[PDB]
Amino acid sequence: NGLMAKRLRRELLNTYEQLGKSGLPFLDDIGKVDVKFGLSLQLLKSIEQRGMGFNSIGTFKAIVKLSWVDTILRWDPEPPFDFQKIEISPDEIWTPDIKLFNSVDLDMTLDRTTQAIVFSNGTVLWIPPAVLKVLCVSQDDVDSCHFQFGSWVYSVDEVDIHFMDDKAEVLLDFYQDSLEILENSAQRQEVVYPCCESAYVEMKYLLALRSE
Amino acid sequence: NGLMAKRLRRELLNTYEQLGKSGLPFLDDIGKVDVKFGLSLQLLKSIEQRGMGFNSIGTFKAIVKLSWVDTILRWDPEPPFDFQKIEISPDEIWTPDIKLFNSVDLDMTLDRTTQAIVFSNGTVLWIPPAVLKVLCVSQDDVDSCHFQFGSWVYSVDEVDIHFMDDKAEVLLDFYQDSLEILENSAQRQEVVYPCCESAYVEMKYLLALRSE
Amino acid sequence: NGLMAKRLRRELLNTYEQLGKSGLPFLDDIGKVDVKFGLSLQLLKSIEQRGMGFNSIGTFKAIVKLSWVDTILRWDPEPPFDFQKIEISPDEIWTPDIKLFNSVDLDMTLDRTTQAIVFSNGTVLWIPPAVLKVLCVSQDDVDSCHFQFGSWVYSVDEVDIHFMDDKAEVLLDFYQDSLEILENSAQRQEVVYPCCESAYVEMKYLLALRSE
Amino acid sequence: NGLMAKRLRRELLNTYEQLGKSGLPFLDDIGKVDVKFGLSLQLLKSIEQRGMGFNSIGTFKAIVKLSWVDTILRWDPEPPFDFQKIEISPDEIWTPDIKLFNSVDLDMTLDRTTQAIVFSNGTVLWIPPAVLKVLCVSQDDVDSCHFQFGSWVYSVDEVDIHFMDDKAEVLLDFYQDSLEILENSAQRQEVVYPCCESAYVEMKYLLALRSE
Amino acid sequence: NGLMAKRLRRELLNTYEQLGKSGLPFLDDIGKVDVKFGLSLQLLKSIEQRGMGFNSIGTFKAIVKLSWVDTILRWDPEPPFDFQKIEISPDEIWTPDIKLFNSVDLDMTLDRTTQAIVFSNGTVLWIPPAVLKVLCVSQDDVDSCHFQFGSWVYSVDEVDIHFMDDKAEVLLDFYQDSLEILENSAQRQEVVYPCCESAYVEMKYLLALRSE
Ligand SMILES: *[C@@H]1O[C@H](CO)[C@@H](O[C@@H]2O[C@H](CO)[C@@H](O[C@@H]3O[C@H](CO)[C@@H](O)[C@H](O[C@@H]4O[C@H](CO)[C@@H](O)[C@H](O)[C@@H]4O)[C@@H]3O)[C@H](O)[C@H]2NC(C)=O)[C@H](O)[C@H]1NC(C)=O
Ligand SMILES: *[C@@H]1O[C@H](CO)[C@@H](O[C@@H]2O[C@H](CO)[C@@H](O[C@@H]3O[C@H](CO)[C@@H](O)[C@H](O[C@H]4O[C@H](CO)[C@@H](O)[C@H](O)[C@@H]4O)[C@@H]3O)[C@H](O)[C@H]2NC(C)=O)[C@H](O)[C@H]1NC(C)=O
Ligand SMILES: *[C@@H]1O[C@H](CO)[C@@H](O[C@@H]2O[C@H](CO)[C@@H](O[C@@H]3O[C@H](CO)[C@@H](O)[C@H](O)[C@@H]3O)[C@H](O)[C@H]2NC(C)=O)[C@H](O)[C@H]1NC(C)=O
Ligand SMILES: *[C@@H]1O[C@H](CO)[C@@H](O[C@@H]2O[C@H](CO)[C@@H](O)[C@H](O)[C@H]2NC(C)=O)[C@H](O)[C@H]1NC(C)=O
Ligand SMILES: *[C@@H]1O[C@H](CO)[C@@H](O[C@@H]2O[C@H](CO)[C@@H](O)[C@H](O)[C@H]2NC(C)=O)[C@H](O)[C@H]1NC(C)=O
Ligand SMILES: c1cnc2cc3c(cc2n1)[C@@H]1CNC[C@H]3C1
Ligand SMILES: c1cnc2cc3c(cc2n1)[C@@H]1CNC[C@H]3C1
Ligand SMILES: c1cnc2cc3c(cc2n1)[C@@H]1CNC[C@H]3C1
Ligand SMILES: c1cnc2cc3c(cc2n1)[C@@H]1CNC[C@H]3C1
Ligand SMILES: c1cnc2cc3c(cc2n1)[C@@H]1CNC[C@H]3C1
Repeated sequence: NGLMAKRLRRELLNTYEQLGKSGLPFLDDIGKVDVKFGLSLQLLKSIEQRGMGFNSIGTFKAIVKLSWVDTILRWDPEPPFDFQKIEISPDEIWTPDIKLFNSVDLDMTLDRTTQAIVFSNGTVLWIPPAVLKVLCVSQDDVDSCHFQFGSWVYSVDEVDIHFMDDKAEVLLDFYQDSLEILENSAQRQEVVYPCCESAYVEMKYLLALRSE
Repeated sequence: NGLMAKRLRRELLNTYEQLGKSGLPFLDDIGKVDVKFGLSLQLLKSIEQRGMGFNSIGTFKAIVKLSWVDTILRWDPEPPFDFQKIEISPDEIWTPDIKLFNSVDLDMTLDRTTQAIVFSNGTVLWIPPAVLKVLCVSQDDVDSCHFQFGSWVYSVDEVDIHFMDDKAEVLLDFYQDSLEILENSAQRQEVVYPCCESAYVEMKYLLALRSE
Repeated sequence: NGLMAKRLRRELLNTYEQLGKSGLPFLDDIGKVDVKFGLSLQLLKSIEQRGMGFNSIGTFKAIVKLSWVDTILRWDPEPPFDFQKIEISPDEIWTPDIKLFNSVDLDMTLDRTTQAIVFSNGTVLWIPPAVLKVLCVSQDDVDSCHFQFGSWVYSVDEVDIHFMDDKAEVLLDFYQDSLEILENSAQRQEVVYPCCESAYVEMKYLLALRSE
Repeated sequence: NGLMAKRLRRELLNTYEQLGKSGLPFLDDIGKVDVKFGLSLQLLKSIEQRGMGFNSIGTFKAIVKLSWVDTILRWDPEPPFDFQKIEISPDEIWTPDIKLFNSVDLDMTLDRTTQAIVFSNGTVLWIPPAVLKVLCVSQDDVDSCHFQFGSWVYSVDEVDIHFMDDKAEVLLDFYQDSLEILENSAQRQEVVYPCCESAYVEMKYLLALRSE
Repeated sequence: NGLMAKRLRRELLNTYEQLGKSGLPFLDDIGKVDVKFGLSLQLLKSIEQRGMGFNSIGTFKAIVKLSWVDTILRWDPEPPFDFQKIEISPDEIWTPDIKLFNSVDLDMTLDRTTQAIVFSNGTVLWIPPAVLKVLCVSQDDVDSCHFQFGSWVYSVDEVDIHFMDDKAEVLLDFYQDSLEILENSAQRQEVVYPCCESAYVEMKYLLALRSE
């Protein structure tokens, strides 16, 4: 019943509406959110030499894949709320503050008009298109670019991150370019920053392309 | 009477106001939406070569034609509501989340200030201008460009798509350019993705133009 | 001027706030809006050749003049609302959905922060600055550009358009450029489009400039 | 007391919240606003030749100085409200609709995130950074540009403007560039436009720079 | 406990929601805010010569670190509110109107989606990514750029600024680029402007880079 599904969504989001979306998605003991992160390269928009040196600005189109558990968004799918999943705007719920740390701009842009899917067990799946702009090195007809992703404010004890499906690499399931990929690797690291005390998960990707 | 036309719109949109626009547009049994989709090319803004290779970024101006049934928006056209249709803003109702998947930008942009028309039987007709930016291949004086569209989060059992008027081609009813069309074809496919275990409808268009 | 003027505004706008701005501006019998439309070229921002062919993107700065009657916004200029006119934001009242049909972008842009003036008899006068981008033919030291304007969703029976001051031409009352105008004419037509059965008013301007 | 300072703001703004920001800021009826206006050039962003002719688009960074009396925002500085002034967002009160009439874009841009200061007698001082884009003439190593400002919809009987501190020139109090200023004058005129009945104040500035 | 954390935030923010975020952050006697300010250069996006002279527009990516005390945001860290800190959105609280005075655009941009952290004694720590665009001098293979930061409307008796950790230099703790830094110094100045009577704190940074 369509009415019941919309009523369900309203009941679930009432918490976020009343208490706000800030803060880890827990009402009981504060736990650790483990985010599964995937980066799916679609295409290269441009690689533009910076001045006359060996560096360049690389602009990429990708699909970013995020999954995590939100215990506030759980329900028991017994009638009249027998729904396995519901679609939800990501601006109406908590979302991980994972940012492209080494963005040449403020951050990558994610398409936050795309909906997330939340399952009855509170697992959220959000797969936003993204534009990423980073500083690359262009030498010997190769463009080497790095991407570092991490939660802005939450340490490893608050927000953890692991490769979605344990695939430590740029994903090619949405790939739609003709570029020759010469390197494609990634690593998860727990990084201490000079400004701050505790450690933060960093997902670091290295992508090397043949120059056109 | 004008006031009655406005009260009708208010009465119809009350559901969306109280409950939000997320979720398939059904109040009773949740069915399948079937979107008729038409892509009407108007002009080419630019085709710009990427680096010194064979690919280029093609920027197009089009009109995207969408029609679907919203059962929430139905009325008996008996007086004093004897209106055949009413105009409504697309941001006050559910609209399909159809994205240009292979956009070089986050997505194509639709002019969401343009009104939709809704008829008394719940059929919605929305015809927004659109800007689309895709990767083309520019070889031997021919620019070949693909456009891939589909619902982001709804599978074929939830939101289906068919070509408007069953015309599987870029439509030329708004075409105002001087470019020579060398190929113009399109296919509807039900596609299974690695990430996800259901099939999604995709409309894939191929357009080839004589290069200027 | 004054709190009573503001109280007058609140009363006039209560209908639009309660009922919404969508729908023809008619209190009682729904009639036809007659829009008076004026296009006043101010200057050329740029004319940029498209690739290596004879077409170009011409970007213009203009002032667009619009007037129409809104019978909802009428009042008797008697104590204590003895005002001949008041200023109102265009986004608080119905406005004609008149679009630049052949825009290379989604539409021309109008400055919707500029206020409209409403007179006690319901006559609205709104004169927003505008930026217009269209495809021109640049041949033989002449740039020839067209502009096609019309209501997006309203047919001739619903919204009509006529040239302001009866001048079927681009108006030069705000012209501050040095370009030589070589051709300047316009036509009002009632047009049937392949998608739809009703006739829509189209205003088509032809402008031709000596090239720099 | 800091919370009393906030209570004062809330009480002052109550009127604007209840009645709206539109309309001249007299509490109430009869009155002419007199705006003091200053244009302080900070630097040249760029001058770009238009095509191959003698015209250019000049983009400038400036600080615009505005002051006027809002009689709605007056208070007696007696305890607990013994404040000589308070800060207020310009989007919470009426501001003059003073636009760059000859803008190549819709209008100059003002940083409306910057606060205004209001004194107890109702004097408002607002000093936003601004970006101004105009069409210049570039001949004989001189770039000559003009800037025209006026209220969009208010005539001289409604909104008047005078040069701040009676300085009829581009102010250099914030000048940080290296460009040689060759001419720098301004004139206040009362202008009748063909389109419209009344006279409107126009501050017309002339600035000539030695070309780099 | 998660609910308590959220209830605490809502309680702290209740003042800002009822009275507004404008005005200095003092529950009682209005005092002087002391802002600690750090600028961490991350990378150079571009240095673009302006015209054909010796000036250039430098666009930088940085991380701005800001800290001050907000007495409104204090709480006793006693059960059930035994939390050492909570994260809060900078758009729900007062933040210093610290602007890049010599910005070539309206201002530098800060990523205001990033969360601030507030400690129980009212100390707020906010570390937004930033894009800074300024005018530089490019002579003898050196690009010299200045950056001037200050509160826009608050004088020294209202908002003070001091260098974070008393390091009067551009900080290199997030520096990810290959450019050689030739000069790096900064000074805190109290400045009186011609336009206005009080003294304002200005943090002036000098950065010189080896040209590529
Ligand atoms: C609703 O209210 C509208 C606003 O008042 C009104 O619109 C205007 O109509 C007035 C009066 O007709 C117009 O003012 C005149 O414009 C014409 C042409 O520019 C002039 O010829 C005229 O001069 C008059 O000329 C006479 C001698 O030739 C002289 O004796 C008269 O004193 C007078 O000087 C006026 O200047 C004005 O342009 C209109 N304004 C706008 C914004 O449209 C509508 O007519 C009214 N609607 C209805 C249906 O009543
Ligand atoms: C309110 O709570 C906040 C958070 O707990 C608290 O701020 C913390 O204060 C400590 C101590 O001042 C700060 O620690 C400093 O960090 C910097 C660099 O990391 C050091 O330079 C400081 O050095 C100290 O030692 C110096 C010589 O070695 C001395 O010159 C100096 O005076 C210090 O003694 C010091 O280690 C810490 O940065 C903050 N924490 C955060 C995250 O803000 C604050 O003290 C409390 N405020 C009040 C008014 O009680
Ligand atoms: C309303 O209150 C405002 C704010 O106090 C008054 O404006 C201010 O007026 C004072 C007194 O004239 C000005 O001070 C003067 O400036 C000149 C020039 O530097 C100086 O030579 C004088 O000795 C004097 O100090 C001040 O500049 C001005 N401030 C601002 C920002 O406007 C205003 O006069 C009051 N209006 C009325 C009608 O009382
Ligand atoms: C929460 O429920 C969801 C949906 O049923 C579970 O997700 C699917 O799990 C199966 C089995 O591992 C996978 O094959 C699918 O890929 C998952 N679907 C999607 C779209 O994510 C999920 O595993 C459950 N979470 C927990 C904690 O068990
Ligand atoms: C709902 O009503 C609309 C409007 O009457 C129908 O659209 C008409 O459909 C017929 C048959 O397809 C077309 O020939 C006409 O062009 C349409 N009329 C207009 C004014 O557009 C629509 O078919 C109806 N939908 C259903 C499912 O019955
Ligand atoms: C509180 C607020 N902002 C932070 C920003 C950053 C960090 C910690 C923060 N803690 C380090 C880790 N994430 C990005 C930067 C550096
Ligand atoms: C839930 C949320 N987002 C999704 C995005 C996509 C898909 C499924 C999703 N499911 C696949 C189908 N549509 C676009 C991508 C790939
Ligand atoms: C309903 C919704 N959108 C429409 C768009 C157009 C038209 C009719 C529409 N009817 C024709 C007339 N105006 C522009 C295009 C074509
Ligand atoms: C009402 C609404 N808009 C107007 C725009 C202008 C004018 C009067 C208006 N009156 C003249 C003065 N200001 C700019 C243009 C021309
Ligand atoms: C009130 C409103 N705006 C101001 C802008 C500035 C100043 C004072 C202001 N006072 C001086 C200090 N801050 C920037 C400029 C110059």
